[PDB]
Amino acid sequence: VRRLPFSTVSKQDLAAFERIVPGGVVTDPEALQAPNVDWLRTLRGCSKVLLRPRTSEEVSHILRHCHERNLAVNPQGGNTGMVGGSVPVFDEIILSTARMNRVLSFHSVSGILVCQAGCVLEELSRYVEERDFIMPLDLGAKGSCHIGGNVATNAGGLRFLRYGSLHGTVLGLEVVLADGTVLDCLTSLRKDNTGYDLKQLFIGSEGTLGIITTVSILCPPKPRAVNVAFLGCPGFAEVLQTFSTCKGMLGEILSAFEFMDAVCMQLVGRHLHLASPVQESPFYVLIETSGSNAGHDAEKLGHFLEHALGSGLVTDGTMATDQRKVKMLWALRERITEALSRDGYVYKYDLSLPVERLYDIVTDLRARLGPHAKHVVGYGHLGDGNLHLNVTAEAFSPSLLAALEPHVYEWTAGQQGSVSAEHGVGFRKRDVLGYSKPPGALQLMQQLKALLDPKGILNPYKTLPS
Amino acid sequence: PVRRLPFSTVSKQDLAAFERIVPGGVVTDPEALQAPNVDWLRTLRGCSKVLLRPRTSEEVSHILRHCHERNLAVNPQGGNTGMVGGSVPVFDEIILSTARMNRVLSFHSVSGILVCQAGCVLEELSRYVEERDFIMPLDLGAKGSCHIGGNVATNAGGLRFLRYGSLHGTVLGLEVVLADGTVLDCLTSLRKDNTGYDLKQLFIGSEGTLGIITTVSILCPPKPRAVNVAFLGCPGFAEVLQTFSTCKGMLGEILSAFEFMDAVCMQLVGRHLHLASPVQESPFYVLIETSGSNAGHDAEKLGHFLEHALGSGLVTDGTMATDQRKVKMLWALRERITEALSRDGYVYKYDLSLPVERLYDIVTDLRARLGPHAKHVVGYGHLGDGNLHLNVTAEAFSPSLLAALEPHVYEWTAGQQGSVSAEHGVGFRKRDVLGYSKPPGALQLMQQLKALLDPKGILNPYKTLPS
Ligand SMILES: Cc1cc2nc3c(=O)[nH]c(=O)nc-3n(C[C@H](O)[C@H](O)[C@H](O)COP(=O)(O)OP(=O)(O)OC[C@H]3O[C@@H](n4cnc5c(N)ncnc54)[C@H](O)[C@@H]3O)c2cc1C
Ligand SMILES: Cc1cc2nc3c(=O)[nH]c(=O)nc-3n(C[C@H](O)[C@H](O)[C@H](O)COP(=O)(O)OP(=O)(O)OC[C@H]3O[C@@H](n4cnc5c(N)ncnc54)[C@H](O)[C@@H]3O)c2cc1C
Ligand SMILES: [Zn+2]
Ligand SMILES: [Zn+2]
Repeated sequence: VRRLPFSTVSKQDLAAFERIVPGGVVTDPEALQAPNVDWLRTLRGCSKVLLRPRTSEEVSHILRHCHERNLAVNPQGGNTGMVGGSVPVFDEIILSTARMNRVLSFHSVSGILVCQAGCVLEELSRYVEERDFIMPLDLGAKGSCHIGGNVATNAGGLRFLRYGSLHGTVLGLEVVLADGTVLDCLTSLRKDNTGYDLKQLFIGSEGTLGIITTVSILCPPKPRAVNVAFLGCPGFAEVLQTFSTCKGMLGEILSAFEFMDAVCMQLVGRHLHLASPVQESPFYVLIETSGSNAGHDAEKLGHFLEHALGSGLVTDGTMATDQRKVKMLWALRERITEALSRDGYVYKYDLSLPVERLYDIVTDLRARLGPHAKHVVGYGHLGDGNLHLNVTAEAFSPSLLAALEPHVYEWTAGQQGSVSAEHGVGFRKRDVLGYSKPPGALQLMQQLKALLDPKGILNPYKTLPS
Repeated sequence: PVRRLPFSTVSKQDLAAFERIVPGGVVTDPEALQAPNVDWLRTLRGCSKVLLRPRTSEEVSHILRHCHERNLAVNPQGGNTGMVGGSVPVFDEIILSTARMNRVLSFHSVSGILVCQAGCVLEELSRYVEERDFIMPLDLGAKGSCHIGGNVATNAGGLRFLRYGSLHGTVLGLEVVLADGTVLDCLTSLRKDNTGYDLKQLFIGSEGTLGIITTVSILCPPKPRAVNVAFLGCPGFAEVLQTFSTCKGMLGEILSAFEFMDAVCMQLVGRHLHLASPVQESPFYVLIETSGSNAGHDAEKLGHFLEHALGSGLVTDGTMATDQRKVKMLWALRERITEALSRDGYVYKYDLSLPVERLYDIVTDLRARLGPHAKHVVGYGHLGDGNLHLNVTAEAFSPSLLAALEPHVYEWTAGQQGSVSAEHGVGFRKRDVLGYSKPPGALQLMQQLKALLDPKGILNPYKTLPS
């Protein structure tokens, strides 16, 4: 809210930065406009300097200068973050990883990838898929998000159900600390219990403890067969039983279980002009499988589908194994987030709740907000207990905000839930962590912040309470 | 040797304070304190004069508060199955045992989230969740004695790591009591939660130097409908590696374990524990487990895998079992190697991560470098994870053999950019060999964390960071 007492970038700093990163000092005001606006376009900084380093040493030397001079630094990846973490609040220097986009190694047997933090996820998937491997994560933002940003936010995504957390799949990190110190935790070993797992501190630290410059990550083998079932369910009770049966009948081949409601389908059709492949239903379920024997998987899917259609859990369904049609079906889920931001102003919540009542809050909000909201939708990673709750209006209303907050956060807390399951904290949620974290935890976080960045030059105004 | 730091000593008034804090949980008898003072390997012995056995988190909080005010050093202990001297005192540190913190708090029968006290015994937790058709995400030969809190503190790997991965992924939350007695509540029994720093991660693998784990929340995978085990003889290590490659290619996602052992391992388990080999004599053996939803499909995958393995000469003889009794018998041949080694003599133990292609090289080398001074040398362990268990046995400890083994084994590992402690951790034994696997700047940040969280250093002194 109020600017902390940081120094201001002088002409001497610009000349220093040009020496440190020649060719990588952008000061054109119109060029700085885009990197100052977050993905949602509701926060806008006034940074006048963007730095685009190529190597880790350049990053180390930049922070060295910023440390001695007490200049605030805003690390930025793909700028797809959802919580206002990726753009300055005032005039923080934007340090972009855009040019740190080289792959450093890939071991063709272990599947271990070492790459720079600014490699785009989409591009890394292509690289390892040419070598019969896949990334352990995927997101709708794959086209723009940087692997460094994924690690900094501890991104979940669409294959978390199968491959799990970056806390498990990240093997090593190189991090540049606030004072310029290069921390080498860039191991490429599957197992290494020689002291504290220091890298874990930086996974989910959202650039407040250091800038990730190099990532080592374990890539799963590429599946021989990927199948997608897109199913229509007549209610949420059946969605939950479809999930239960899916785990019983598909089991270890399951790689994704996503859901969306009717309004979500309508919004992707209206704003993005993507047609539904099944009959209209109140709820839709996208199931993905990944396995080593295509015939065994297809056999598992067949028996699962026949009984689920037979027991009335699903009303209408379409299956796909052709690469083109799988991506078609995935687009119906992946592009919901785009359709919402085209419907007007979006109030965005990312909650962890008990799966058995994951949708109850959507129905509650629909009764609580009547004609004062345009749409209320619920979708997301049901398999991981993670609901994406969004309310749209043609324009922002302080009334509607007062109706949504703190009510939504209080409901989640009554369920011992998380007020930010995946997207993190950043600027937007810094003052609502008390609904998921007790004061002693939040205090220790501040002590770690004070140890690693005593001057607070890395990402001020985030991601800890005011 | 190592010098005792200037901690206070336990007085009669401290003993009365502990009797107040945990009624009936103070053990002072020297004959009762012998056993908790000796490590599993029986090569380190402490001189602790008091064992505290709290039942509740509040009791642990109050104990540590007193020790912090009094400047009394504390040695946390679980099952005392640790392999690196971290589990017993060096001098007269108070032994704080989790033996009586053995309650399950809750288990959600759909999400599979378990919450239990740190001192619950792994095998007992497995029995509890398996009755409800879930399994623990980790298993190890120590299951009968090790505590879940110990496993988290050591970041235990084990026999199903290849399938379910690290505790850094499967632990959902922890309650931890800090050195000053502050109860840190990171007990987030949620699959996903990105509301600030993942504080629990600091305590996974910290071996009781940053706090005492009192409650664990852990994600339990579903119990597989079908479990198969194959036990195979290979004519050389190259065929072992090709058997692994082929195994991943043909079994894929149903693979739940891949373990190897050498001929000498098989001989010792047979010689000391009387377990007969079910396959023809071979220089290497491989145990494969599969876990899946469809018995028929898993059987077809396994049938074709063996067909191809026997066809191309990768495996010379093999047997398969699905009967629960027979499955356990095959698993016993691998699980009980560690017991058989310590009955054979004095054991020099090394736990190394290396490039899988050269995992066994060190065993051949050491067999040549040493001579009749080694009674036996073996190599076995978690090949799928790149993890070798190197052991050398002898009739008695000798300085000459230790000098031949060290630093040579640690230099070999650094030469391969490997880990000198893959899973067992650091503790007392390896505190001064971290330079082979971790750079100075990383080692410094760990010391700063220790100073922040335990500025008096009362929690597990003489471990697990460098001097
Ligand atoms: C269409 C869409 C779909 C999405 N789907 C998902 C999803 O399924 N799951 C999910 O979890 N999230 C999802 N997200 C949001 C997700 O958090 C981001 O897309 C991504 O994880 C962040 O990458 P980025 O390069 O955009 O990082 P940025 O937005 O540039 O940065 C995000 C934060 O991390 C910090 N940071 C970035 N890079 C670094 C670095 N190298 N070192 C240190 N700190 C750094 C920034 O300072 C900021 O605080 C989605 C976003 C969009 C737009
Ligand atoms: C037969 C056998 C097989 C084994 N197999 C494996 C294997 O497959 N994989 C593997 O990784 N290891 C294995 N181990 C060793 C492994 O380190 C231990 O078995 C186990 O992980 C430690 O559990 P514990 O409760 O016995 O811990 P302890 O031995 O009691 O303690 C170990 C360390 O953790 C600390 N500690 C213990 N409890 C707590 C607590 N509640 N809070 C904080 N710190 C605590 C202690 O202070 C000590 O430094 C094996 C050991 C044996 C004897
Ligand atoms: Zn998401
Ligand atoms: Zn082991």
